[PDB]
Amino acid sequence: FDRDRLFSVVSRGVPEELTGLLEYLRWNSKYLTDSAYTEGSTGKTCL
Repeated sequence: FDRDRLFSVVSRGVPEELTGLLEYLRWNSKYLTDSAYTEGSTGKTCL
């Protein structure tokens, strides 16, 4: 469903707010290694 590979398509194209991102699936792995570090493919800050 919410693949972590999708980073430039979830909200970087259209200005809107949606849930189901980051910790939607495999929350343990994200907490272990993807704690705000894999966002934007480890770079390309969205803010």
